[PDB]
Amino acid sequence: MLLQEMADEAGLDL
Amino acid sequence: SNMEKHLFNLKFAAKELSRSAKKCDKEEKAEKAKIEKAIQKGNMEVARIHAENAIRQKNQAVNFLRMSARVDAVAARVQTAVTMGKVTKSMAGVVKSMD
Amino acid sequence: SNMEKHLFNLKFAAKELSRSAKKCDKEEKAEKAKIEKAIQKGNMEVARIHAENAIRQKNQAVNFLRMSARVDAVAARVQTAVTMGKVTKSMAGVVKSMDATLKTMNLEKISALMDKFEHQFETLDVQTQQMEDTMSSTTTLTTPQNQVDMLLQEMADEAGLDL
Amino acid sequence: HAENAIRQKNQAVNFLRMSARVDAVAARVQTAVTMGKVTKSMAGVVKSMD
Amino acid sequence: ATLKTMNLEKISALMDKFEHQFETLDVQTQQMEDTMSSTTTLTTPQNQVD
Repeated sequence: MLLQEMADEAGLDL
Repeated sequence: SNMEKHLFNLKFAAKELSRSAKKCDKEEKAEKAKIEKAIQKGNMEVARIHAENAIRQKNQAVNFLRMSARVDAVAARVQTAVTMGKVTKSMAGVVKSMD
Repeated sequence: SNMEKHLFNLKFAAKELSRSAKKCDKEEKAEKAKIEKAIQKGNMEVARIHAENAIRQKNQAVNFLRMSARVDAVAARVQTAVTMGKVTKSMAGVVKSMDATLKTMNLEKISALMDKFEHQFETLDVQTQQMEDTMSSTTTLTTPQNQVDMLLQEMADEAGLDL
Repeated sequence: HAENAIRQKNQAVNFLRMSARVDAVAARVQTAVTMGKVTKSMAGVVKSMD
Repeated sequence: ATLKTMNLEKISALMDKFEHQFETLDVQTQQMEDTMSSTTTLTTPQNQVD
């Protein structure tokens, strides 16, 4: 969840 | 009295827990920052590591908050008891005088 | 305590790991730079070498980060334990003090004091009622009710109210 | 923090109740003391008038 | 060393104590409340307060 959140914040996908 | 020393001890403990929670929070913020700075460069493992660190810090902050709250409740009960004791003293004096 | 010395040791270790990771990162940047500067001149092997170096530095940085994180978790658990110990100390002190207090004071004393207070206040209320009755019986001639009623009506009309 | 606030409110209420009761008691005591002064003055007046 | 010094049975005993002492204290406070409320009844009618 945190990774998804921070990736959305930065603007990238994993 | 032992009551006063223990009250001081409890206040110190509560302040220490608050400060520890604050440190954990600052550390969480710093870790999240570093996560951003690392992912911006293409680091997954560093991100995972810092995220684990932040989770640990959050859990520990929560635990410290719970413990601090419980200690605060206890200290409050103690203050209540001490006040009641002062009251009982005053009342016994009044009893003597009025008798 | 050994706890404090070990905490200092752990903090030193974490800082050292962070600094080592920083050094590895700077070295990776420098190696990538040199790779660029060499390839710009037509060097393959130098590029391969520096790339291997950068990979090594990255792997080592990652390992240091993992180890540092684990050490941080351990240190955090230790701090938790120490705080809990302080708490246990304070609580044991409170136990001693409160046991002392409960041994000194009890509830039967409170009940006796309150029953007394009730009886004394009842006697005082009786005395005050007696005083009221006596002092009212004494003062009866020099305050008729008709004069008081007339004055009250007069002053209420003056003020502008009714009773 | 909400639990803390509730505790503080409850404790404030209890302190207010206890303070009010103590105030009532002190007021009764002042009444008694004033009545005692009055009784003294009155006994003096009794002596003098007798 | 710490675990050899301190154990869990001590913690449980301390907490059981704390519970009993706080229960006794709650009882004492309830008794005080009841007594001090029984004393203060005449000089606060409910109609006047309402």
